[PDB]
Amino acid sequence: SSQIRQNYSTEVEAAVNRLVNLYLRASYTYLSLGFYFDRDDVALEGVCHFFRELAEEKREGAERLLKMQNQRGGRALFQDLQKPSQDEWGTTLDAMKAAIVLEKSLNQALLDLHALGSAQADPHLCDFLESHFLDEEVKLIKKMGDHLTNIQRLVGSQAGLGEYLFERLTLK
Amino acid sequence: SSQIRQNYSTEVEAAVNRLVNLYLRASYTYLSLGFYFDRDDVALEGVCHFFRELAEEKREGAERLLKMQNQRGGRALFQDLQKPSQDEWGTTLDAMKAAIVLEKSLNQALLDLHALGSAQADPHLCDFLESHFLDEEVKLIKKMGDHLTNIQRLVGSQAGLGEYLFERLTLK
Amino acid sequence: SSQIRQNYSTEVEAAVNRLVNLYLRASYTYLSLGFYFDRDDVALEGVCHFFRELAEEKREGAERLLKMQNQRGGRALFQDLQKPSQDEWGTTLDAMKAAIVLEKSLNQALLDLHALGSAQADPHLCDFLESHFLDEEVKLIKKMGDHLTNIQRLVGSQAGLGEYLFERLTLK
Amino acid sequence: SSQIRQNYSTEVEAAVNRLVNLYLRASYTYLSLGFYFDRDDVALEGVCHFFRELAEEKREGAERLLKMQNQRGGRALFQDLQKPSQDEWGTTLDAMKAAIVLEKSLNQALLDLHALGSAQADPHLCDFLESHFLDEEVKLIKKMGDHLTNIQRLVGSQAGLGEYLFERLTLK
Ligand SMILES: [Ir+3]
Ligand SMILES: [Ir+3]
Ligand SMILES: [Ir+3]
Ligand SMILES: [Ir+3]
Ligand SMILES: [Ir+3]
Ligand SMILES: [Ir+3]
Ligand SMILES: [Ir+3]
Ligand SMILES: [Ir+3]
Ligand SMILES: [Ir+3]
Ligand SMILES: [Ir+3]
Ligand SMILES: [Ir+3]
Ligand SMILES: [Ir+3]
Ligand SMILES: [Ir+3]
Ligand SMILES: [Ir+3]
Ligand SMILES: [Ir+3]
Ligand SMILES: [Ir+3]
Ligand SMILES: [Ir+3]
Ligand SMILES: [Ir+3]
Ligand SMILES: [Ir+3]
Ligand SMILES: [Ir+3]
Ligand SMILES: [Ir+4]
Ligand SMILES: [Ir+4]
Ligand SMILES: [Ir+4]
Ligand SMILES: [Ir+4]
Ligand SMILES: [Pd+2]
Ligand SMILES: [Pd+2]
Ligand SMILES: [Pd+2]
Ligand SMILES: [Pd+2]
Repeated sequence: SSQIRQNYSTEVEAAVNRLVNLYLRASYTYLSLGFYFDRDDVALEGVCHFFRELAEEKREGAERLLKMQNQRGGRALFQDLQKPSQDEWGTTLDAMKAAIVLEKSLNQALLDLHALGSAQADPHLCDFLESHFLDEEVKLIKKMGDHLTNIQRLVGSQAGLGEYLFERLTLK
Repeated sequence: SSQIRQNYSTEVEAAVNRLVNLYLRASYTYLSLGFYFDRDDVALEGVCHFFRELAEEKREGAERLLKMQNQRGGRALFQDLQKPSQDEWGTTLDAMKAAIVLEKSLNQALLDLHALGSAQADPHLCDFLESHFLDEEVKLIKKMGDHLTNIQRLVGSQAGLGEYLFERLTLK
Repeated sequence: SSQIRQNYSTEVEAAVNRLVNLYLRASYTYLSLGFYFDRDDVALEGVCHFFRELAEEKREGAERLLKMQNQRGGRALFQDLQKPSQDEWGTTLDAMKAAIVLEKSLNQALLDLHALGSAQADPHLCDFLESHFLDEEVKLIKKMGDHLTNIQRLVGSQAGLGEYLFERLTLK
Repeated sequence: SSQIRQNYSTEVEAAVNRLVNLYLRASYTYLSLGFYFDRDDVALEGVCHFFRELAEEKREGAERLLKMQNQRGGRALFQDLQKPSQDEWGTTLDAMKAAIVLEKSLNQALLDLHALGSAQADPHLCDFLESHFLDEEVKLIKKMGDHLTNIQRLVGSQAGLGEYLFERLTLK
C-alpha cells in the first residue's frame, strides 16, 4: 500500500521499473567492457577506466530512478538482468560504437517515458527526467561521438599505434 | 499598469493569486498545529518544531509565488485567510494525517496550475512550478508518509509510549 | 590469449566466474532489500541503509574477483543475473533471516572454491580468498546473527515498537 | 647451532637457500638489463629505470628470505651467482619477454617451495610465501604481460617510433 501516491499512473510506474532494468543492464555491460580492456592481451587501462566509470554512472542512474519510484508511491519490481551482448569487445573503436548504440537506446527509452508522462499529464516525472537523465545522456553521447571520431582518425594504416595513442593521450 | 507583461494570461495570474492564498492558509494551519503541540497538556516539542518549520516553508512558497507574479507583470491580490480547520489537532497521528491531506491539496493545486500553463503555452510558469514547488511537495509528502507509517507502527496497544518515542527518536 | 597464465586451472577459472555471478546476484538482492525498506509503507531508513551498504560490499567483492581473474590470465564470462527471490521482504526479522541465508550461501561457495584450489595446488587463490573474502564473511555473518538475536528479543508481544526501536537504536 | 628451530625441515632450509640464489640471480639479471638500456646506442631511460627498480625488488626479496631463514633457525648458505644469460638484450620487446620468462621461473620456484612446505606441514612457511612473494609475483607478471601487449601493438611497421613512444608514454 501507499498513503502518498498522487497523479502517478500504473503505466508510468511500469515504464520506470523497465528503465531501472535498462540502466542496470547498461551498468553490467560497461562492467564487462571495462574488464575486457584489463585483459593482459588487450591491456588498455584508460579504456578500462572509461568504461568502469560509466558502469558506476549507470548504476547511480538506476538508483535515482528507484528512489523516485518510492518518492511517488510506486513499487519497485526487479527482473532478470540479461548478460551483455558480447563476451569480447574487439577494438576500442568496436567498443566505443557498442557504447554509443547502448546510450542511444537508453536515451530513446527516456524519450519514450517522457512522452508517456506528457500523455499522462505528470509534470514531476517530466521534470525529473530532464534534469537528471536527458541532459546527461546528451553530454555523454557527444563525448562518445567525439571519441569515436578521434579513434577513426587514428586508425589510418597504423591501427595498433593509433589505439595506443588514443588511450594514452585522450583517455589519459 | 506594466510595461513587461508577455505571454502571461489573466487566467494564470488569477490561479497564481489563488495559490498564494492556499500556501498562506497552509502556513497558518501549520502555525496552529505547532502551537497545539506546545500546550502543556500535549507537550511534544519535536512535533511543535516539525510543524513550525513547515509554516515557514509554506510562507516562503507564497513569497516566491508573489515575487514571480511581479516578475511576469501580474498583480498580486490578497484574500481573507481562512482560519485552520480545527482548533485542537488530537494525536500526532491525527495531525500527520491532516498535514498529508493539506499537502496533497497543495500539490493538486500546483498540478492544476501546470495544466493551465500548458493549455496557455506558458513554459516559464511550468518551469517555475517544477523546480521550486512540485519536487519539494513530492519529497515532503514522502517524508510525511514515512512518518505516518512509523507512528502507526508505534500505536499498537501502547499509544502514549509510542507517541513519546516517535517524538524523541524521529523528530529528534 | 594470455602470455601470463601459470598454475591456473580451467576449473578454478570457471568457479571464479560462477562466484562473480553469485556476488553480483547478492548485490542485486541487497539493492531490492534496501529499496523495499524505503517504501512509504515500510519506512525503516536504518534498514534501507544497512542493505544498501551490503549491496555495495558485494559489488566490490565481484569486482575484486574479476580483477584477480585478469591478474591470473583467466577470462571473465558473465551470465544472466537472476532477479532476487522475493519482491517484498516482510519484516526486518524476515529480511535479516534472508540475508543470513544469502551470506551463508556465499561463504559455502568460497569454501568450495578454496577446496578446489587446494585440490589444484593453487596457493595464490587460497591466499586471495582468505584475506579478502573468508574473514569478511565470518565478520558479516556474526554481525547479522547479533542483529537477528536483538530483533527476536524485541518482538515479544509488541512487534511494531520493537521494529522501530531496533531501527532507531541499532541501525542508527 | 640454534636454540629456536622448530618444525623447520632440512629440505625447506635448503630450498630457501636455493630461492635466495634465484632471487639474487634475478636481481643481477635486472641490473644488466637496466644498464643495457642506458647505453648511448640504446638510450631508453624509462626502460633503464623499470629494470633497475626490479633489480632492487628482487634484492629485497632475497633479503626477506634470508631474514626468515634466521627467524626459523635455519642457516644461510650462499652459492656462486651465475652471470645473466645475455650480454646484450636487443629490443624492449626482447627484454620484456626475457623478464617475463625470469619471473615465471621465480614464481614456479615459490610454487615448488610452497608444495614442499605443505608436504612438510610447515604453515609458517606457506604463510610467509603468500603474503610477501606469491601475490607480488602475480601482480608483477600481469604488469609485464600488459607491457608486452602494448609493445607488440606498437611494433607494426614502425618499430623505432613504437619503441620510443612506449618508453615515453608508458614507462614515463
Ligand atoms: Ir580516475
Ligand atoms: Ir578518472
Ligand atoms: Ir575516473
Ligand atoms: Ir514534457
Ligand atoms: Ir527527481
Ligand atoms: Ir531546529
Ligand atoms: Ir531543526
Ligand atoms: Ir528545524
Ligand atoms: Ir508543462
Ligand atoms: Ir521562478
Ligand atoms: Ir552512512
Ligand atoms: Ir553509514
Ligand atoms: Ir553507512
Ligand atoms: Ir588452502
Ligand atoms: Ir588477491
Ligand atoms: Ir623513479
Ligand atoms: Ir620511478
Ligand atoms: Ir621508480
Ligand atoms: Ir599451503
Ligand atoms: Ir615472513
Ligand atoms: Ir593532457
Ligand atoms: Ir601520463
Ligand atoms: Ir548510540
Ligand atoms: Ir539519532
Ligand atoms: Pd520535461
Ligand atoms: Pd513543467
Ligand atoms: Pd587458504
Ligand atoms: Pd599458503
